[PDB]
Amino acid sequence: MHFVHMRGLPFQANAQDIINFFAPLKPVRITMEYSSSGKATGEADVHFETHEDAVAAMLKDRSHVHHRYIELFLNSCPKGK
Repeated sequence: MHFVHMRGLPFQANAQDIINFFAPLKPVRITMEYSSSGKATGEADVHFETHEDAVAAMLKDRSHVHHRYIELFLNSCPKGK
């Protein structure tokens, strides 16, 4: 329903780094991607309680996690409903 896709996270980043990234917005669920070799890709799905929280979270676009800038993509209530 209401999630933000992340791209470009540092390899060493944890779910708590994702939580601090969107703070004070509190994700309800975090999903992290791993490659065929079991290594993190830097991509993650962050689920929010409401559409408004997922929309607010988008202001964090191009902000950083350590040295890496993060690319965000909104997956919440599209205009082609």
